[PDB]
Amino acid sequence: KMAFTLADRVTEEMLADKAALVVEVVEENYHDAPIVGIAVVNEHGRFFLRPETALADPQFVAWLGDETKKKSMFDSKRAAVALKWKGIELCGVSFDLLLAAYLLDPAQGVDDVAAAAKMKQYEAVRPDEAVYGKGAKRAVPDEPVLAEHLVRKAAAIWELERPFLDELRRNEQDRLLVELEQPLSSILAEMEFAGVKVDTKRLEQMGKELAEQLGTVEQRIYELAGQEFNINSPKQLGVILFEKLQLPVLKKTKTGYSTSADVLEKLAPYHEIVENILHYRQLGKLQSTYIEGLLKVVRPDTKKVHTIFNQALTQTGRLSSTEPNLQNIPIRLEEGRKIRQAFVPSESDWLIFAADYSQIELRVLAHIAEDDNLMEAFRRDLDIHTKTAMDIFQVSEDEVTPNMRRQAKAVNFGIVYGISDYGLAQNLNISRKEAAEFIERYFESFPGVKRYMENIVQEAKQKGYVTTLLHRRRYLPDITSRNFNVRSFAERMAMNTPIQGSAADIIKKAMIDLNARLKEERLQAHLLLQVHDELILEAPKEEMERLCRLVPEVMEQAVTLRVPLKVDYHYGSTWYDAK
DNA sequence: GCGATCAGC
DNA sequence: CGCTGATCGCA
Repeated sequence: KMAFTLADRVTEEMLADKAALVVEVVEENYHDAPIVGIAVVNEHGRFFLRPETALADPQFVAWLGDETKKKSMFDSKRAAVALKWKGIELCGVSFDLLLAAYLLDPAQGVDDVAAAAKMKQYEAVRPDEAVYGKGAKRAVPDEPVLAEHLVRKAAAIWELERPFLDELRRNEQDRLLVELEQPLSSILAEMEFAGVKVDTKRLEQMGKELAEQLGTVEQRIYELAGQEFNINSPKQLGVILFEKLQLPVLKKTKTGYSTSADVLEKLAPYHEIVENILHYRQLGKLQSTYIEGLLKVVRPDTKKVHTIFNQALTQTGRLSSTEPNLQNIPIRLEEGRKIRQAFVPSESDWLIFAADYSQIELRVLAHIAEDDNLMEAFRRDLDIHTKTAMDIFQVSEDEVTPNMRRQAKAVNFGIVYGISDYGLAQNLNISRKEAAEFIERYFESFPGVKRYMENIVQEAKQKGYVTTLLHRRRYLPDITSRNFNVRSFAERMAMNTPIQGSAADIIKKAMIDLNARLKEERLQAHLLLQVHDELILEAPKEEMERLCRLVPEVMEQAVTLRVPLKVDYHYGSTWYDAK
C-alpha cells in the first residue's frame, strides 16, 4: 500500500540530518546476526535499501557513524550490536521509541513498533509476529512484504517521536530518556559485544565431577525409595514421598503435593531420602543450567558468552539478562560458586574487578522515609541487621544471638518488599500473630518508615502511580480493587517499586559516570556485567590500584542521598577470586 | 504452553 | 512478602 522508493543505490536525500531509521535484525539473538533490510523516513520521503547495497556504501556507513545526523529508532541497541559485529559504528541516536514507551508505561510489555504505536492509536503498521512468525515460524518474508513492513515501522517512528516526547515531558521523564536510558543503551551495546570469556575446559571438568556425584546420589535415592522413578518430576516425587513412604504433608496444594525446597527442609527429619533429594536438586541445577546450558551458548571460536540485556522489560527499571542469564550465576553455596572460576579475563594478564553497593535498598529506604533511627544507623556504618535485632528484641549489641539477627534480617527484607504478617510468617516458619508482633516492634523502632509506607500507599491511591528518584513511573490500578489479595499486592508494589527502582536508577547513573571517567583517564578497563547492585569489569593488572579508588568513588557519588552509598570491591584472576 | 522449581539481587 | 530467567515435565 504505502508509497516509497525501493532504491537499488544510496542517494544524498537518504542522508538528511534527521530521520527515522530501521536496521532490521529478525533473529531474536542479534549477536553476529544478519541485517535483512534498511528503512529511512526523513523530510524527503520513504526509502527501503537492501543491506548488502547500503552497508557496502561508504557514504551510508559515514552517515550511520556521524553523531550530527540524528536518528529516531526502535531498539537502537539491537541495531548497534548487529552493526558492531560488522565493524560499523552507529551514532546520533537521539530518540528510541522502545525506551520511550517503556518509561511511559512499563506494564504495556511494548516489544514492537506496533504496540508502541497503539499507545497513540497509530494502527498503520503490523506487529512483527504477524510479519515474521515466532520462534519456530521466525522467517524473513519476500522483499515486497519485508520492505513495506520496514517502511511502515520507520513512518510510525517518524510520526510517534513528538507525541512520545510531549508525554515524557509532561511526566518529567524527558531527562530519564535523554540522559539516562539512551546513553545506557550504548553502554549495554559495548558490554554485550565485548562479552565474557569462559574457560570451557574448567566447565567440562566440573560437568564430569557433577555427573559422577549425581550418579552416586540417584542410586542412594533409589535404594532409600525402594523403586526407580524420575526424581526431576515434582509429580512422581510427591507420590514417592507422600504415598509410598507416607511422609506427612505440611503444605496442602490444590493439585498433588508441593516438593518445594521450603517443604523438603521441614521434611528432612522424618526420612534420610529428603536431604539426598535436595543435594540431587542442587547438583542437577548446576549440571543442566550452568554447565550444559552455558556450554551451549559459548561461541566456539572466542569461547565468549554474549548476554542480551533487556533494558525494557522489568516493572521496576531493573535490567534483565538472557541467553545466557549472567545475573543469576551461583554464589551462595560453595559447590555452585566454583562455576565463577570458569569466568575469566578476555586477555593475558587482565583481572576481573567486582564492585557492589552494600545494602542499597535499605539505604534508599532510609533516604526517602527520612527515618532518623535508620539514617543514624547508616551514618554510624552499623551492621543494619544487628541493630534491627537490638531495636525489635530490646537488647544490647552483645546480647544479639545469631537466631535474633537471622529473624531481624528477614524483617528487613520484608520491609523493602512490602511487609505482610502472612508473608513474613511464611518466610520465618512462625505464626501470623508472631510475625505481626515483629512488624509492630519494627514500626515502633522506625516510625519514619511506618509514616512513609502509609503516606506512599496513600499517595499511590491519589496519583494512581508511584515514582522513583529519577522519575521512573509504575501505574498501580489494583490499589482500588475490592479483592483483598489483589489490593494488598498493589500496596506492596507501592512500598517496593520506589526502593528497587531508585536502586536501579542509581546503578544506571553510576555506569554512565564510570564510562565517562574510564575514557577521561584512558584506562583499558571496561564493564562486562551489571547484577542489579554490582558492576563487574576486566582490566589490565596495571590498572587495579587506580580502579580500587576510581570505581567505588564513581559509584558512591552517582547520587547524593541523606545517607552514604557504601561500595565494597574485589579483584582476582577469575570472577570466583573477585570476592 | 504453563506450572513447579531454583539460580541471582 | 519484591524483581527476574532457564530447565524440566507433562498436556
